[PDB]
Amino acid sequence: KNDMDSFEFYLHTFHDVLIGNNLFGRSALKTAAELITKDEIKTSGSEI
Amino acid sequence: QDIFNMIFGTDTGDLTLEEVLKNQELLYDISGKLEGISGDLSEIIAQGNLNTELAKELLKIANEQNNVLTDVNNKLNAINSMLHIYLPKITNMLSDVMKQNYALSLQIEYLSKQLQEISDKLDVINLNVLINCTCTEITPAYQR
Amino acid sequence: QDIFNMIFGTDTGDLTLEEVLKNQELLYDISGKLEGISGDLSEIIAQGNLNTELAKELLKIANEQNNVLTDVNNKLNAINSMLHIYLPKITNMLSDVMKQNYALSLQIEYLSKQLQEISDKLDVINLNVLINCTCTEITPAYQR
Amino acid sequence: SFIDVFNGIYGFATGIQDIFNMIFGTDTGDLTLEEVLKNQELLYDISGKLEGISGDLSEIIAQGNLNTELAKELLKIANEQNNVLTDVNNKLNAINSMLHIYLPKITNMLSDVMKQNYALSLQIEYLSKQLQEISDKLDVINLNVLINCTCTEITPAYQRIKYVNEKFDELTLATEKTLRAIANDTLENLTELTELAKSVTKNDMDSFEFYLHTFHDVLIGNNLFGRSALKTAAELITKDEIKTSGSEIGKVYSFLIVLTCLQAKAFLTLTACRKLLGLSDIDYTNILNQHLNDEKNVFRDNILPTLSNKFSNPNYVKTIGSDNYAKVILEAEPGYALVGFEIINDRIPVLKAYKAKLKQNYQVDHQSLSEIVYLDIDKLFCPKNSEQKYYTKSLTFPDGYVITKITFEKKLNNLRYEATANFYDPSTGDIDLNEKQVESTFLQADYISINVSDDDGVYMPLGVISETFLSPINSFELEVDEKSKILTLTCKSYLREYLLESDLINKETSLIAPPNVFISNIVENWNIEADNLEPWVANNKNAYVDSTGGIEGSKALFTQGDGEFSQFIGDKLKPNTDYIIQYTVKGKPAIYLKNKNTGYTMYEDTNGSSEEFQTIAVNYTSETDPSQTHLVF
Amino acid sequence: KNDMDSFEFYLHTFHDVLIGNNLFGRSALKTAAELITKDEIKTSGSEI
Amino acid sequence: VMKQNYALSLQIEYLSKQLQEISDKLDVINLNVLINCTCTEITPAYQR
Repeated sequence: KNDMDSFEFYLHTFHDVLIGNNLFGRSALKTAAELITKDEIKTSGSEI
Repeated sequence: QDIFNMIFGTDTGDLTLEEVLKNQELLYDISGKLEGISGDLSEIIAQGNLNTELAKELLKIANEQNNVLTDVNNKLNAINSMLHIYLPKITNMLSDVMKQNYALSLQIEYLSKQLQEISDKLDVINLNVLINCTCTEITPAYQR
Repeated sequence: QDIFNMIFGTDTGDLTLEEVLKNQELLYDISGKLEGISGDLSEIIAQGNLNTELAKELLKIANEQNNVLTDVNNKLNAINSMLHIYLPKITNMLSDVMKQNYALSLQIEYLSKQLQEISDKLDVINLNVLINCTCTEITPAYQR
Repeated sequence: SFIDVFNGIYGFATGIQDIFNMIFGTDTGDLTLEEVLKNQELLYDISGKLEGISGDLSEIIAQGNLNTELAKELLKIANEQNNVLTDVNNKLNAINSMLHIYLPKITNMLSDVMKQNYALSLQIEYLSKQLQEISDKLDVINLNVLINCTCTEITPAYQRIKYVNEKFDELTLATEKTLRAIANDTLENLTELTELAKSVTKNDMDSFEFYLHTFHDVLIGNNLFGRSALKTAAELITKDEIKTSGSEIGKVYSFLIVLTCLQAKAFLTLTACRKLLGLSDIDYTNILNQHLNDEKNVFRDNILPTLSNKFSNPNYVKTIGSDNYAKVILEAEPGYALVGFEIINDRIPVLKAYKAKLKQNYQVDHQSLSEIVYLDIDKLFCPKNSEQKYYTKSLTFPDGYVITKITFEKKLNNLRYEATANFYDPSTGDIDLNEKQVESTFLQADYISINVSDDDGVYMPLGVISETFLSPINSFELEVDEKSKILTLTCKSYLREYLLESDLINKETSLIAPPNVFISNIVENWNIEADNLEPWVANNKNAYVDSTGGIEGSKALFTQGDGEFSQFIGDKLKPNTDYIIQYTVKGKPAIYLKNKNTGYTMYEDTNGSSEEFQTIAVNYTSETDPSQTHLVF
Repeated sequence: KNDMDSFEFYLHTFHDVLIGNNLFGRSALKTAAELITKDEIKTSGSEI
Repeated sequence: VMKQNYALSLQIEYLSKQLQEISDKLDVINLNVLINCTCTEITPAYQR
């Protein structure tokens, strides 16, 4: 269904928030990366 | 992309999914009986040797009965088209789509476990600082 | 409550608002011509003195033409019901509803001005303290 | 033209109104496209059924004997039925012709709308870049309280509007490409665009118009429960320190422009989608103007007077300067004023000072915009192996004075600077030359001493020391901390007055973004992006223009063998004048300055190897009045 | 239309937020009343 | 279903009263930072 709450709209919003196309560019990818890279997490694998 | 091409391979030529009324069992016998009665009435009218007004009113009631039979036959034909030439194709497409989707998701199974482990490590040892490293604008879209 | 009673006073007996196809002008003449042709064919069939197979095939084509005419007449009847016995009643109800709504809203006109003045006074002289005196949970519902 | 003049919110609204008038000029008829399609399908079904019946009647009337009277009656009935069928087919063909003439007009209107929307959106690219820089430099780790107060109510409407605008642009571009690369295929191409138009023009709850109205409501703060998004966003931007180009006024104005142009593009998309479906034409000019005027009034009356017109340098670079005499004079000609500065440190530090005439109410004239380039600016602000004493003072002038000349003098590591400001008389925009004031530090006794301490170089200011748009300055100063060895160029702009008199009262606006390109360079087509290059000429096909073998996507000149690129620049080469030759190269190039007759290499590289692109900047002098000298690469 | 975003749902949500049927009883009426009753507002009529 | 649901909900009346008392006694004037972190994602689902 095509409307202001369509599934494709949510896909595009998810992509925009991930890449940082917000009002103040708060990219979700960078925030999640800086959350993961905390030294308190002790799991296998590097930060990359 | 390959699954997209497979999906586009399904014909579905000029057909749109509809609601199966699940009334085929009664509609079939109703259509058969109405067809028999309409045929008998048509033969009676076509035999001739009838009064003009009587023949005209018989023709009118035959037309109305044919309207009823045509509506029943149209409903039955829609049901048959849904259940015979549309649903099997859609079910085969869904089977192939889910098989290929499962095959692709088998690749992302170790990484899902790694993300789950990272999440289990985060919530055990954290504080309000984690609040500064959280995004709320993406939660509705992600959940959806 | 009085406006609710007035709204409930409208009959709308077993009628649901539909889409006016705006095709009455062509459908009327199409229905008239098809009715004339169907009547002539019915008279020809009812006159008798015809071959049995010829009479039967004429009856079949007359039934199909009557199906077409019946579909056209049903569409025209739906259009006429919308434009003659449903739309005028709904428009009268809407006129009465908006008149009484305007009469009631005339009462809340000084208070709206007072609220507007309060809002104009708030935004001119305020600071981040106003942030502590704002509600966000109600904004979507209020705006809607 | 190297100048990105911004026409203001009023200019953007006027452009949107022009596009609205262009849209309303296309007459689609009196029937909605959906109604046309419904009529077409109804007539098609009726025509098919009648064709079947007529075929059956014809095949049963031409087979039997049918007697004489019966044959005549059947022939008459068939004639009547065929007349009805021909009437239905004529109506269907009329519908098809109407559709076949309606679709090309719609496609042309969509193409024109896309072209004009792109032309209008080209203006706000600089403002989007500025907002992105502000967001990147924003200290969000401790400002999450405010950033979750502004983008908590505007976020849904903003997301909906951005999604609708981007999808409309993408679909229009796709349709244009398909048309460049009949009615049924056009409908099959435009089905997605028509679905988008139905979604955005659906007069229902939580529609596109609903979010468009709630965007303005949240920006203004009509409801008593919520807070104005503009005011809290301005508080977020202005508080703390955001070390970016422009002052608080410029940053908040850029944010307001971004939001306003987003709203204008949303209204344009709504109007275009309404016209695409063939719906009734309702002019959104009044409501769009009301929203923009309300937002500008809120910014003008509740935000702008509390903002500061003070702008500093964007960032700093740790460099070791030099010693001995170093004098720079940012003098402007009579009738001119300084509007901004730029310090660039890529190969050799340079100082670009922009000077221009004024056109009433502190308006910078783009016609007379010029720049002065000073080389080796690092040797003026920093020492090499001694201690430098700075005699700093806030050279603030009374309101109504515009700074014309700024002079820096470093003598025996004593950096003393003075400024001169002439009277402006904003009512007429005439910089009076007789009435002037001088604020000087040449006679100061107190100073601030900084020791270089070899590797501990001083942080020279770097970036664009200018307002978000070029504007005259009435206060200029250099700030020295003496703790971290940081020098800051701090100025005060006149943007507030020009905004109050030009854009915030709905008048003509002409704002000039600080150029990122040297506007005084004499090399026509300095970066090869313009097609059909007249100055650049190739001696043969050996050397060509690579569309992707340059900086980012620049069409760099690629030379392979004996081929070379020549450009005659002897007309603009002044005799006995110093010049800076700068170029980004890759591989092993060679740059010469030939003199046509009696070919001699005034300047020559003849070496330099690099597998990647690097920037080379050198000094050059032309002495014996060349009047004929072409660059050869 | 009856769904999770129906108009009647928004009416009920508006009423609940007004009377304070939230997770932590943040009544919108009381918040708006304490916002209006600030002495900085100089308009005709009492706080009542 | 209504009878048994009422019987079950009779148990949580005391807990609802306790939560209401906590909300009333909550110092929300300076705790708006946290109260806008918990009831910002759970609010739509809770309302529905």
